[PDB]
Amino acid sequence: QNEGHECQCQCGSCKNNEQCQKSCSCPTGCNSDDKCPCGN
Ligand SMILES: [Ag+]
Ligand SMILES: [Ag+]
Ligand SMILES: [Ag+]
Ligand SMILES: [Ag+]
Ligand SMILES: [Ag+]
Ligand SMILES: [Ag+]
Ligand SMILES: [Ag+]
Repeated sequence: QNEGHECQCQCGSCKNNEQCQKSCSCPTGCNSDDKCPCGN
């Protein structure tokens, strides 16, 4: 759960919605839609 990064999801929810680009532990590799169970 390491989210000490800049939200680097290749989705549209992270690219724009800054509500989840705050502290998401997405291992700066998340590049799939059904691999983004992120909500923070
Ligand atoms: Ag993210
Ligand atoms: Ag995302
Ligand atoms: Ag995000
Ligand atoms: Ag997100
Ligand atoms: Ag995330
Ligand atoms: Ag993603
Ligand atoms: Ag993600």
